[PDB]
Amino acid sequence: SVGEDFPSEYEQWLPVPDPESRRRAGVLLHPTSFRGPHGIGDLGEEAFRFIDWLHSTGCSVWQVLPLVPPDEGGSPYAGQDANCGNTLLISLDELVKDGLLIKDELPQPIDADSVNYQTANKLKSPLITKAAKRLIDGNGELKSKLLDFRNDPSISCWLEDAAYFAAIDNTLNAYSWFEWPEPLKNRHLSALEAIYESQKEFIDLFIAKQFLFQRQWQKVREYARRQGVDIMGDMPIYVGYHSADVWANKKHFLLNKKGFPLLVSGVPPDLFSETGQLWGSPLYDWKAMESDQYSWWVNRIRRAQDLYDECRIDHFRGFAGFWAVPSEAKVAMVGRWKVGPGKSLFDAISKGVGKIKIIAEDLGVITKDVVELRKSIGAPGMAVLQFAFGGGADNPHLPHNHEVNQVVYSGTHDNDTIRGWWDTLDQEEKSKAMKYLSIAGEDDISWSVIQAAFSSTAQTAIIPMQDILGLGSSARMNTPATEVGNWGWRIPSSTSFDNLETESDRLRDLLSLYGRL
Amino acid sequence: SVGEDFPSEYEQWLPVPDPESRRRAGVLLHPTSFRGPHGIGDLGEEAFRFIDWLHSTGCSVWQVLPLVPPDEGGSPYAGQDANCGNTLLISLDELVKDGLLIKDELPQPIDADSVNYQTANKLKSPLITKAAKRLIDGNGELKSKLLDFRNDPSISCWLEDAAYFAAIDNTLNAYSWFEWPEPLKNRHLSALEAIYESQKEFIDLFIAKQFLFQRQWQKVREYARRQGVDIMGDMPIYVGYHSADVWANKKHFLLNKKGFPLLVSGVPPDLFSETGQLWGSPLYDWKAMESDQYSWWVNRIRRAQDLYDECRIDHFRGFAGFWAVWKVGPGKSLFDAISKGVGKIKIIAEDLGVITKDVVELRKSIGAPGMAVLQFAFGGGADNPHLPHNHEVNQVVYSGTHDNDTIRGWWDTLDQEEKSKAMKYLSIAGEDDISWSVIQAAFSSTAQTAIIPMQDILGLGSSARMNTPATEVGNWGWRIPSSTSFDNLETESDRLRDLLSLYGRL
Ligand SMILES: C[C@H]1O[C@H](O[C@H]2[C@H](O)[C@@H](O)[C@@H](O[C@H]3[C@H](O)[C@@H](O)[C@@H](O)O[C@@H]3CO)O[C@@H]2CO)[C@H](O)[C@@H](O)[C@@H]1N[C@H]1C=C(CO)[C@@H](O[C@H]2O[C@H](CO)[C@@H](O[C@H]3O[C@H](CO)[C@@H](O[C@H]4O[C@H](CO)[C@@H](O)[C@H](O)[C@H]4O)[C@H](O)[C@H]3O)[C@H](O)[C@H]2O)[C@H](O)[C@H]1O
Ligand SMILES: *[C@@H]1O[C@H](CO)[C@@H](O[C@H]2O[C@H](CO)[C@@H](O[C@H]3O[C@H](CO)[C@@H](O[C@H]4O[C@H](CO)[C@@H](O)[C@H](O)[C@H]4O)[C@H](O)[C@H]3O)[C@H](O)[C@H]2O)[C@H](O)[C@H]1O
Ligand SMILES: OC[C@H]1O[C@H](O[C@H]2[C@H](O)[C@@H](O)[C@@H](O[C@H]3[C@H](O)[C@@H](O)[C@H](O)O[C@@H]3CO)O[C@@H]2CO)[C@H](O)[C@@H](O)[C@@H]1O
Repeated sequence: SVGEDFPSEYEQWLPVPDPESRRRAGVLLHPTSFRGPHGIGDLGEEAFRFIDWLHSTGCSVWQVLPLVPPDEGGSPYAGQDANCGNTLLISLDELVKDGLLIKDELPQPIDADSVNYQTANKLKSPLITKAAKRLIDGNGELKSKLLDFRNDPSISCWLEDAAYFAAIDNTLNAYSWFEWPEPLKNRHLSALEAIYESQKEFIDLFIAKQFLFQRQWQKVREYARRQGVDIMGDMPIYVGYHSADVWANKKHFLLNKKGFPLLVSGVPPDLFSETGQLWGSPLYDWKAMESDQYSWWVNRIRRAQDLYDECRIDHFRGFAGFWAVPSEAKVAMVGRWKVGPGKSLFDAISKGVGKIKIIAEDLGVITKDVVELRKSIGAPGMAVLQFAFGGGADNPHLPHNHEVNQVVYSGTHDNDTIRGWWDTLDQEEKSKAMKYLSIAGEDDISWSVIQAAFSSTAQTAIIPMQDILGLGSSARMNTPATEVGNWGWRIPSSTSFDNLETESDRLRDLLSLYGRL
Repeated sequence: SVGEDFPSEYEQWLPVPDPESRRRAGVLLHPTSFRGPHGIGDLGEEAFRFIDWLHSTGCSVWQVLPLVPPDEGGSPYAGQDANCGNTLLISLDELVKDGLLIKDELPQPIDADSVNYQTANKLKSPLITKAAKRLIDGNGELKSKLLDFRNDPSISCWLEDAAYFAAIDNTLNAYSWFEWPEPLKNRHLSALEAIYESQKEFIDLFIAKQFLFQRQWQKVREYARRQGVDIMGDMPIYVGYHSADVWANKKHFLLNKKGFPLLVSGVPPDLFSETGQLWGSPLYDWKAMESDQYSWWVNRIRRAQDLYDECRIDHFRGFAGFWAVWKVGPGKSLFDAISKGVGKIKIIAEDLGVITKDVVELRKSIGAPGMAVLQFAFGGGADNPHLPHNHEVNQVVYSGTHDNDTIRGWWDTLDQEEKSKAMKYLSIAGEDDISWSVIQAAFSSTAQTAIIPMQDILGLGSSARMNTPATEVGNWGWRIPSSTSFDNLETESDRLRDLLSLYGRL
């Protein structure tokens, strides 16, 4: 105590940085974008080569979009199921390594500069099915793992429903489950038993395909972990109407007596559309969900825990307040803001799954409740440099207004590439940006913005692969409020991870400089 | 209620920035550096002109060094008293406004490119005395304010002791109070009464001089406030042995039975000296101070409150642990006592050097901001805390302090490894404007407050350096060149304002 002598080497009693505060960087790249011969990226060789490339840069995070079966436009954010994997990500070459295909069965390569889901489906699906058929017919080690997977209660609580939904959908010629006969529509037990008898093989194959996705995704994840790379997944806030999630959990969505949505999702007039984004997903009956401690949402997060080290929460503002549009409407601009579940949801998640690493996508209309909700759960938010040059110096996306507990992006999958953005940028905004940023040639504008993200105080900086490749507007992943021509971008067939040492070295130099290695 | 509609105005329910988080900037400039004819800067017209200039830039903070009577080398950090003002900062022209001098009594101007304290003393002190004499001899409104000042208990708790110490020091031919005869050394009551009778005039004049400093300083401070400018002072953690503070409060310092120290202050081998800085000040008996709720330190802060909006604490680490030529400091117990006695304070911790865990924890526990200095940022790796990407919000960023060379001076002698680093991190145009590159980097920081020495705004070299640590001669002398007026710095003002606008510090 006060006045007395210290021990010796008091001089070596120095502050030790907290390992959870470690500065880092990463790349945003959806696996559909990998090059290869089967019309779409997959969880095979290119994923592992990408991980190796990423590791060589010093980056320690890979962010993907939702891995759910996408809508027919390719959107991960209107998925056909909330928990299933997109089976067209399954690598045929990896099935050959597993003994479920032979090399001779692999199709002839097709050129596909961009992903066409219908072309990839026709090519891959017969061989995926044939591999699943060999799996369920076999009686050894892999079959034994299939059975563990399917009897595991944290799988079967969603996978059984998904497989029955898919089987009924295969049985019926109908637009959606709204049109289904009453016993199937409302999941009468003897109807489900009848479906099990008449569709037994389809059900066993669907389940086998989910196992194969799981298996291959987990190999990619462990390989990333072996190379010092965390994977950040993405949890879309809404699911599509035509899904097992809505059909099997009707009471938990805002549907009428006949199962039709009263209200659908979106946002009011914004940057991307002067009539708003009319997403058109069904909405959650949050009060009903509260009555069984949000178990559907809890199950979702438990699933995400199993796939990802960390998870982005899409449209995070929607848990404080959400935009609700009448279901008959043709534009989002007529609508009401409604009260979200708030912290009560995250308390339920904590109680059910324990410790989670979540990233709030807090972009959009950010009201006081949104900020307070984010702070109350300790989650980092986002900054996007492409938004930084409207308004004045109080713009939160400007570097000097960044926070430590935050993730900085050059842009997301919703934004144009940096070059594309620069190219159409308003002159007032462009002249601003020239003052803040360190710009050499306009060819390398993407690198100027990348450097600005890396120089930030934000703990994590994430760059889309398109910007590392210096690509233009044609490489944009998604344009919000458009219905066609999205989610198709692929790494050009000529660009290999072997041909990107210059880019790797340049990233590593910037990470070294800004203490992100 | 979950599920319900929100009210109509929901989209406009936007976060309002917290006013206590407001980003700002300022200038470090000691008043001795102002131009003028009397051999030293003062609290007259240049201080007001500087405030007006500073306001036009968008800056909202002015940082000074300690305003105490300095040592004979000019150092504010080995002051002759912890609470008195440096009377050579008194403006003679302001005394003429007050009726205490006439214009005809003012001395002929002397050219002094730098402050010489002996030259300034010989010039100014006789007239300051003559003014103080006219004050104490007068009746009327100014005399009435002198009496209020001296009877105010938050003045007299330090000023009485300071005036008696100075009177005895004037009476005696002695090295220090250690050599004083016992009754004066040890403040025997009948000795102090005797001194009051035999030095009454000196004592009244000393007090009058402190009133005139207070008066002029408070006008400067109220003018700054009217122009939106906060003043940040500074205090050394230690005071010199030969001071009223030690002599009148012996029990509170680490002295033997005869009043001699035993333990003195400093810190080990560092950047500025391979044998360390041996400051040699006496040290606090912290346990004894705890026994009267740290009243000496509390009085000190109360005085700093009176002079400054905010205050830097030099060698803040010394409150967690101090080197005695390592011992346990008083820690948070001291700041709790300050809070209880004075209420809310705005303190800035000088947390520079090799600092230990307890220092960081202490600083965080009282909510005080620490420092980043850009001149230190380019040694070691990317974990260097002075690099912008490692700055914190609750922090004060400097290009450099009064202890560092100017940016141009620093750039000029900089090690090549460090220089090549700095070129990668900073935005540099011409080397002539290296000071502006570093100023821009400070302004772009996430740190809430950025402070730039006036020398760097003027783009000056090593000859304008204020102080070289561990040197005994040639410090504290810099003055703004006689040709540079605040009227003639519009380009510099505009450039600062453009940067503050850009980085949200207006
Ligand atoms: C996209 C993001 O939008 C919101 O934030 C925006 C904000 O609105 C902007 O103003 C701006 O804000 C910034 C300011 O501009 C700036 O000044 C400063 O202040 O900073 C602000 C940032 O804070 O930028 C932000 C961010 O981009 C949201 O708040 C934000 O959460 C959101 N991003 C994520 C959320 C979703 C929603 O799940 C994702 O949406 C995407 O997926 C949708 C669903 O697929 C898609 O909808 C389109 O496509 C549908 C088909 O898939 C289509 O559906 C119809 O047609 C189908 C057949 O064709 C049929 O089956 C359906 O039944 C039909 O309804 C929809 O009509 C169509 O809209 C979205 O377009 C797509 O973006 C995001 O990807 C997430 O990242
Ligand atoms: C933060 O605080 C430090 C506190 O020292 C500031 O340091 C500056 O001011 C110091 C003086 O107050 C300088 O110390 C040097 O000069 C001292 C005397 O001025 C030296 O002390 C020795 O010499 C004096 C003669 O005046 C003797 O009377 C003393 O007994 C004897 O110890 C001292 O050794 C020497 O280091 C220092 O260089 C300055 O940097 C600092 O500026 C603040 O930021
Ligand atoms: O009077 C000057 C101050 O002296 C003490 O702090 C000094 C250090 O002694 C000195 O080593 C140097 O430290 C910096 C170091 O050079 C740099 O590599 C490192 O990254 O940062 C250090 C700063 O935190 O400079 C400081 C500050 O001038 C003393 O502690 C202080 O009270 C005095 O004001």
